[PDB]
Amino acid sequence: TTEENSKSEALLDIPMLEQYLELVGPKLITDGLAVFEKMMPGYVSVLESNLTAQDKKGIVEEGHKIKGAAGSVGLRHLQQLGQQIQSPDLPAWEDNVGEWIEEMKEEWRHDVEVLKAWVAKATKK
Repeated sequence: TTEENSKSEALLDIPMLEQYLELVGPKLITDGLAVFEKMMPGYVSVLESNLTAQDKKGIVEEGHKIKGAAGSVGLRHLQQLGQQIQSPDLPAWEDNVGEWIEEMKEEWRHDVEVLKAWVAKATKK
């Protein structure tokens, strides 16, 4: 709705991130995210690895499993990508998946660095 640029709202949760900071602060967001940014590149690596072996069921599980975890740190962009990867049955999904995994990799990081700056900025007002 009259958004034009949702770079800071459609990639991560603004309220969920604001609240999380009102509870544990940047400790939980920085800690949880930390472990994620560490196994983020290793995860996608296995994702494409199974893709060649046609490991659908396996990929789907690692889809809502990883994208879901990151979503907890405010990464809703990835939490959604997987939420859809759980339907490897659509006649257009088996043909859009290629674009799904590609975009996820070249886009998930951005969503993170964004929620991060927010915390270091929403601290005051």
